[PDB]
Amino acid sequence: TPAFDKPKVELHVHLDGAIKPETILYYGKRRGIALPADTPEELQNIIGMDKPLTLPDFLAKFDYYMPAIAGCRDAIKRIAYEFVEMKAKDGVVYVEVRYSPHLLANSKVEPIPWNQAEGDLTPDEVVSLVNQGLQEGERDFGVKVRSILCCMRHQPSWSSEVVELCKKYREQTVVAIDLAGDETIEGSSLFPGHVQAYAEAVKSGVHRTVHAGEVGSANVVKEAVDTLKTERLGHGYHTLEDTTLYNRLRQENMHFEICPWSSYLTGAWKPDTEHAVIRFKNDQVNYSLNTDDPLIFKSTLDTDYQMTKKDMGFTEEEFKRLNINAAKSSFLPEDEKKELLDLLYKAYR
Ligand SMILES: C[C@H](O)[C@@H](CCc1cccc(Cl)c1Cl)n1cnc(C(N)=O)c1
Ligand SMILES: [Zn+2]
Repeated sequence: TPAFDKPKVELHVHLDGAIKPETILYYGKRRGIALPADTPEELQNIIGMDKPLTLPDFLAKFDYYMPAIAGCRDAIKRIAYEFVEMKAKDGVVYVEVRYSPHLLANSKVEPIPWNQAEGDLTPDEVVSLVNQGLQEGERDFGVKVRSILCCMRHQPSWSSEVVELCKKYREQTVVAIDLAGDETIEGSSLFPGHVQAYAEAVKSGVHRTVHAGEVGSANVVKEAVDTLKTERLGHGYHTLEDTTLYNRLRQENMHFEICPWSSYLTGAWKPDTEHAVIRFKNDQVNYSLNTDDPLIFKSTLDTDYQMTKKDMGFTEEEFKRLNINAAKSSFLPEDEKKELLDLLYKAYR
């Protein structure tokens, strides 16, 4: 089957949408919460998607399965570990894994995510546990792993704990801040909780990505560049609808975090249209191919490669380019990014 069985890099993927059904059923039963089914399989199909789906019909998914894990130290670390193992199985050599620490917390967070009753697991201890699991992960399956903490659109009261958390735990394993959630909250990029968070990220060399352009307009991408100052964008499709902004980001060699399967699934991309990635490819963009959420999208990395191979003419050589780029566009430190590149230059020949 495999579409490029060469090593890859991956920059854009959510931990909380990368759990095994059966680890969820496990803490489900283990921790008396009821999941809406009782085989890992009924579950998949259920948190699984095979059509677009409304912002809420899509967020409710986080309630089928997140109260199994959040709260639970052992669970959190377990998911971090088995994410890594998951990525070894796709043939990846470097992954940047992203999440919100508040969304696995049950203490020292307002408001309490997912109906949790208040407990003791805080947003700081989530980071440690995620680290513990990601590092031990790395050691066992030999994948390189960094993490990325997400800010939430709708909750810029979190944002500075986020940067702070990012600086606290830097390369041990965190590399950057993100912006995620409902990109269609109006004004949201400029919410001063977020601006100051990114600004602070700039004060103290923390790398930046932001979700934009997947659903919200080209305006949201340019607030991402100009005001939050990102180095990378997650998605950035709608970038096309402003020629000058596309132009200048092509010229700046901005990184595009592309999630092709994800976008058909979500609705973001519709199929009587030109898929945005093909454009990128035609235009020699800096972009990577990424999976977003293996859980929700019923996917693996090779899913993504299949569609562009099989649907969009992607040749192996683009594959190569795109991985080289993503490596190039890692939030790794300089010295260790060169070493990623040596690894891929050699594997690609
Ligand atoms: C970013 C974090 O790493 C979680 C957050 C999921 C979530 C939960 C509550 C409220 C909102 Cl709006 C969202 Cl998107 N995450 C997981 N998958 C996505 C996605 N594709 O948007 C976001
Ligand atoms: Zn994402």
